[PDB]
Amino acid sequence: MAAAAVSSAKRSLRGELKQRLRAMSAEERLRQSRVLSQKVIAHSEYQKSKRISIFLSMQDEIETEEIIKDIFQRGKICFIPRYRFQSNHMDMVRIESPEEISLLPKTSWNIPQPGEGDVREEALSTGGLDLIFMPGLGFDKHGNRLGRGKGYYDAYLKRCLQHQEVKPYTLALAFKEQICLQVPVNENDMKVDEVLYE
Ligand SMILES: [Mg+2]
Ligand SMILES: [Mg+2]
Ligand SMILES: [Mg+2]
Ligand SMILES: [Mg+2]
Ligand SMILES: [Mg+2]
Ligand SMILES: [Mg+2]
Ligand SMILES: [Mg+2]
Ligand SMILES: [Mg+2]
Ligand SMILES: [Mg+2]
Ligand SMILES: [Mg+2]
Ligand SMILES: [Mg+2]
Ligand SMILES: [Mg+2]
Ligand code: NI
Ligand code: NI
Ligand code: NI
Repeated sequence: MAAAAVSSAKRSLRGELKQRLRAMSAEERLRQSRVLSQKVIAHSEYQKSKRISIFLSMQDEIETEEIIKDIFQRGKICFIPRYRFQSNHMDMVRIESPEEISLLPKTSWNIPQPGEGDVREEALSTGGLDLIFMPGLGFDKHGNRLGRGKGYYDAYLKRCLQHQEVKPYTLALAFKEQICLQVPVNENDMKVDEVLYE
């Protein structure tokens, strides 16, 4: 019953967060995205990181395009999510340029990811990750994260705590609108090291 009461709060907050996000102008999204991009490029953990995981942005997410360009300009090794829609399973798969993203097939969420027969280098098979940019519907200032309900990123973060002597740095990119007072969590949810916004 306590488990269910947590899920209910998470579900209620998602709907509340999604309404706010849907109500944002396209040009305001692009604006905070530009503010976060510049903040990320200045960020010391980003500048030091050599192997990176970043997400490809949905319409209700901070746009990562300018970050991805910077990543490749600085010769960083770039990995992106490849979701296995059957379960809460994802890997991080290597892409070799920003332009490759444009030719990839898309999922039912209209997000690019290498297809089923496209054999990719997975981050955890070649040394893990220094830095993971974390998407999500909401974050609080304690680093608690509210995902979309599937727990892909919670599960993946636990996997990185195998393989890696030193865990990845986890950097969430959030609209000011996604910043919450209290994000409902259970013992299974994974905090992020830092939430960027403004
Ligand atoms: Mg690092
Ligand atoms: Mg956007
Ligand atoms: Mg699938
Ligand atoms: Mg992997
Ligand atoms: Mg390739
Ligand atoms: Mg496509
Ligand atoms: Mg996984
Ligand atoms: Mg709140
Ligand atoms: Mg979570
Ligand atoms: Mg937590
Ligand atoms: Mg923090
Ligand atoms: Mg701030
Ligand atoms: Ni897999
Ligand atoms: Ni190659
Ligand atoms: Ni608090």
